[PDB]
Amino acid sequence: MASRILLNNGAKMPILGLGTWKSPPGQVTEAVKVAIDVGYRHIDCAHVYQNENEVGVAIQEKLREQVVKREELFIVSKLWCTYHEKGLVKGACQKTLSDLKLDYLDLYLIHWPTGFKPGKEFFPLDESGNVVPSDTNILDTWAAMEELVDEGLVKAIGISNFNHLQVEMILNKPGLKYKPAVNQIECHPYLTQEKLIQYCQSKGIVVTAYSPLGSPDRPWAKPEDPSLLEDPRIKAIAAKHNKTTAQVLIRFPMQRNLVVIPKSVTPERIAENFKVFDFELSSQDMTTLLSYNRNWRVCALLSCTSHKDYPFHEEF
Ligand SMILES: NC(=O)c1ccc[n+]([C@@H]2O[C@H](COP(=O)([O-])OP(=O)(O)OC[C@H]3O[C@@H](n4cnc5c(N)ncnc54)[C@H](OP(=O)(O)O)[C@@H]3O)[C@@H](O)[C@H]2O)c1
Ligand SMILES: O=C(O)CCc1ccc(-c2cccc([N+](=O)[O-])c2)s1
Repeated sequence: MASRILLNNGAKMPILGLGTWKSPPGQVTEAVKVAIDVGYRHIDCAHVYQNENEVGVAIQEKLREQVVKREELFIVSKLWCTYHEKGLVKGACQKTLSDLKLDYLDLYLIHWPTGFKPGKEFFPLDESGNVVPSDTNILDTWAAMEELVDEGLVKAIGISNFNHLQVEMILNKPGLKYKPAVNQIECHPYLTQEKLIQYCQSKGIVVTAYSPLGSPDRPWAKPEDPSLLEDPRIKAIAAKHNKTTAQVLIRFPMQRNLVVIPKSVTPERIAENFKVFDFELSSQDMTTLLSYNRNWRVCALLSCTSHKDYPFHEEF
């Protein structure tokens, strides 16, 4: 297992990164510092997480301390829905750069295919709780992303939560200048994504798997939900390999040629989650884990299900 994967922009991306959604701002600086100390070279960020300043403090300290060189880091962020208007994209990117204390991002993603009305609120609502859409075509948002590459603000651009038809729409964009480098999507044994993954990979788009542990700290968890970390079938595979269940859940996407971004603010878990380059799952293990698919999603919002670009009506 090599540590990086080659992107279609010619750059190499570390296959293991640290997630930061829900990482408390008064814990995430230490989390990122520890992560870098124990080997992480890829951090997954977003403006909507409201903690980029604090992530940036950690990155900057480790750069200043000469623990790692900037060229060795791979920092990812995402354009939030309320900034899909072409005239807002640069400012959104620059705010993220300022907070992260960087002069470029390695990868900048359209966070969701759904554009929302611009304003202070991240989810602008009408009086019934439907999100208020923007009419900016995603192809136009893509053109604005391409400009960021041409201005030196980002080395690569990509997409997140795009379904197969939406990926195809970008790939078929009239006058397309840069293909997406990455599609970042939810992926784990309960949402295995075979069709979408094969399609993206076939087009040279690298897939990043989010919520690989099933996001046990997600705000809307319910007792009746399935639980990857507690599934005795997965625990059994872990026990056989003398690894933790989390380690199996992280190794799984790695062996599908995916990038994976487990989140933790717990130092011992941050280290545990990185110790996944010293064992292999068999083909039988892989097929067994794939068999647990049930199309179960951590991330899908009722408020967006009527948006014309809602991604999860389509089979994939
Ligand atoms: N593009 C998108 O729309 C999108 C959507 C969702 C997520 N993401 C990205 O993907 C990242 C990962 O997804 P996620 O945050 O939803 O959930 P996740 O990585 O699947 O799971 C995070 C949860 O697992 C716990 N955990 C971590 N390591 C563990 C271990 N070794 N043993 C037991 N528990 C462990 C964490 O607890 P502690 O932190 O307390 O240690 C936390 O409660 C996000 O942080 C974000 O960067 C992107
Ligand atoms: O922000 C993160 O990375 C994780 C937190 C989220 C969970 C669901 C989100 C969402 C945003 C826009 C649209 C839709 N939609 O169409 O279903 C969903 S964001």
